[PDB]
Amino acid sequence: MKRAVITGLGIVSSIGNNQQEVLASLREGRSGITFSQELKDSGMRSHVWGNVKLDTTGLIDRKVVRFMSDASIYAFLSMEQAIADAGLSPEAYQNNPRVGLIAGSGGGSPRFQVFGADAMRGPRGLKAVGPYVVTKAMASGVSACLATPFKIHGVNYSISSACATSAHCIGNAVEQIQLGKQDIVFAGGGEELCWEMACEFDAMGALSTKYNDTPEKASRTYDAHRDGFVIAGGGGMVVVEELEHALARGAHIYAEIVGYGATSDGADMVAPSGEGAVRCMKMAMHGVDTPIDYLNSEGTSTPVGDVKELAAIREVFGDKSPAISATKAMTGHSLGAAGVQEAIYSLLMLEHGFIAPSINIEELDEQAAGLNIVTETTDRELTTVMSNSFGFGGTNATLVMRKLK
Amino acid sequence: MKRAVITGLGIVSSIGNNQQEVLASLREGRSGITFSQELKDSGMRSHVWGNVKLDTTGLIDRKVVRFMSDASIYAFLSMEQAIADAGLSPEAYQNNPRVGLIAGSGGGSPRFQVFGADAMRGPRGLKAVGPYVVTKAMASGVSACLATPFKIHGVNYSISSACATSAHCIGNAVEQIQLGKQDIVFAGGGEELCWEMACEFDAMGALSTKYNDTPEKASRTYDAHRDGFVIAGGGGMVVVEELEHALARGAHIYAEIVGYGATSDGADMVAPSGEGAVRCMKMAMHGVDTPIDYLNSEGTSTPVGDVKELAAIREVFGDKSPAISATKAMTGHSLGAAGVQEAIYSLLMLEHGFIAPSINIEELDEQAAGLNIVTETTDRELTTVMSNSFGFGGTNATLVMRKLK
Ligand SMILES: *C(=O)CCCCCCCCCCC
Ligand SMILES: *C(=O)CCCCCCCCCCC
Ligand SMILES: [N+]
Repeated sequence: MKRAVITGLGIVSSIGNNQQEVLASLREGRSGITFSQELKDSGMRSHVWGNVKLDTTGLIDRKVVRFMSDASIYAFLSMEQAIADAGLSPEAYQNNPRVGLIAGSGGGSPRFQVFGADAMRGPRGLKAVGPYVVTKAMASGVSACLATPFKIHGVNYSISSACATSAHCIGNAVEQIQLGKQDIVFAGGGEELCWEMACEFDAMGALSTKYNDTPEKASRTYDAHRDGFVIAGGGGMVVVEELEHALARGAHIYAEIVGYGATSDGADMVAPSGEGAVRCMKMAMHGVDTPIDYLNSEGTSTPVGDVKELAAIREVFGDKSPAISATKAMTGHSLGAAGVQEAIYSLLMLEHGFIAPSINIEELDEQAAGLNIVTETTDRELTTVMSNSFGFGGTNATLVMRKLK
Repeated sequence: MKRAVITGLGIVSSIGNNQQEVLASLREGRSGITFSQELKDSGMRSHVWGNVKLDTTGLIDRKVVRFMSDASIYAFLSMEQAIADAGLSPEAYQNNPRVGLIAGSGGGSPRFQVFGADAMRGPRGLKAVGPYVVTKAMASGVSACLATPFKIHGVNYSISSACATSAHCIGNAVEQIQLGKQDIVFAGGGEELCWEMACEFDAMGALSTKYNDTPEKASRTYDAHRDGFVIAGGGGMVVVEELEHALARGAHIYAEIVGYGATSDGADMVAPSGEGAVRCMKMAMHGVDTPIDYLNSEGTSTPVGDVKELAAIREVFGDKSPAISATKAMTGHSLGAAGVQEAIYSLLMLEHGFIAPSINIEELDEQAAGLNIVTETTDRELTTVMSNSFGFGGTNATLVMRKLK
């Protein structure tokens, strides 16, 4: 069937507002985590986060941004970048039935859902709520707020799957190409950063709380003293395009998506089973006869999660353990946006020939012994890379990207 | 490619807690709309809704329901019904890599999102919030909360697209079968009903507010005196299965999904363009050699929406107009769950050979000129039915179902 390639990327993350800033951060192992007075003032135990360092004010037309929440704003800016990077003119992707968009978020906008409820209970009621809360709070906000302004005429919807969200968006975009239904599909996601959402994770003990005095060291995937993930926000978008279509217009191709896995654990609501991830990676590797040169793990920096994933990796590769690094150690967990941002970090490593370090490992977990966990920036000619995304509800997604000749 | 059929269904709506109660309501043209003290007390102008009349207490095991919000609860009950109706047992669908689930909601859980923030802001903080809010508030709540307890091992994620949500879930399930990736996929969705979410629509002016004294007459699609939709809650689930697999086990087949359309308006954020709807219906009709006998339109019961759809239908069919009925006139708008519930209402009409009536039409709109709008339960031998679902962000979905030869 049809082949799908990535011809453009865009990103707004805690470690950079474009692919160049991100490239630099990755090579330097630079942390994007900072102290958050907002989280502390909210009464949380976790006082750190991967915030987007950028004032989005005035970057989007007023009549457009009025319907958007932060998730949508980050994704929108990422898409603008992706379009430019892919070299697509308005006439090339706009008002085109064969051009679609699949992008989502993990929780829509808790901030605006809370805003509406707070306003409604106030002295003004409906007048305080305003007529723009629905498009900001609905789960499809990220896709609705981008499809409309970018004049998308093809597929238009969001895939939501907790922390695997934007990973499934990319995979579904590949499926549209494979089914011959679309020539181009913009795929990615976004996630806002706020105490309204973060506190829920702290209430279940999922966030790091013992490193508030040293923010850049809180996220420490694979470290014996890890104590939870560091929440983050941001966005990402990639241009998934049919191969022949990309070649015909002389598009720059980062890589082909040669493998996409999507499975379910059918076990625990918030803890990974490991068994599902094994099937997910194996599914993504079906027909891929080239070895995996680098694996961008889920590496949440949680006690149980990091362990279950290393076990799954051992089962899949055994004595064929590939190089591994967890970028979340420096970026934090952007939840719904993690999938696309991590695929982008992987594409950058593949494009520039290097492996980003898995930082903050002062004492390697005993269950990670024997694995090839890269802890220092290492230059290397990569050809095939893998990126895993796992979320609550036992949802698993894996993407395999490979350079073209 | 492979063919997909519906071998089972389950539903929990304002007009019935199962397919029998729904069938009884559709035949009688009974309304599920009632006066809501909750909405009135919140300060809203709309005082009516299509609530689920069912005491869900004790219907789901304690350990499982503790992670669920109302949208998940409704979808869960619908899935239990669908499994039994399909004649499937644990040994056949559990722990099976070729059995998946695609189901979502329009906005996760505004109630628990607000509950979390309210609790956190209280003197107890994190202790008051509890450790179960994430799975209740996240957008993928519906898929996560069903795939886990039902031990699903295949595909697992939610698709969100506002009022087209559950319609795209079904379409995506069909795609999994066509790609040969799954033999069975449970598809559908659910949506909670609460002022927290309802007030956002009211502040938007999208809800009916001139018939609070006569609830059952508030939702009046195509009526010249319509003034917005009536919000509703509920769930729905259908079993999408590969044809040979279904025939091999001697399953009961309601109909085959012979058409699926998914397009984008790329125009207005909250108003339909019509142009997108035309392309969507045409896409679903492509290849169908049989004419459309019945059409379960979107019929939101809104001034602009109704007009735009009628025009689109007129553009697609023209003189050869099929029987048209807007079930939302009696059920209300269940948003994220509207797609699957309407697909179900249509399957029941096709299964029981009859057309549901479009109630509350005291004065037909000028736009519905040369169109066959059924306003009374009519017995007919339907063969091919169509259902349209449109949502904010200009997202369109259309499903075409036909009896198996
Ligand atoms: C990743 O799997 C962890 C869960 C992320 C879900 C997306 C964010 C939902 C938060 C909603 C408010 C509690
Ligand atoms: C249908 O298109 C109208 C919009 C429905 C959006 C999904 C329902 C939830 C909206 C946000 C609630 C906080
Ligand atoms: N990853």
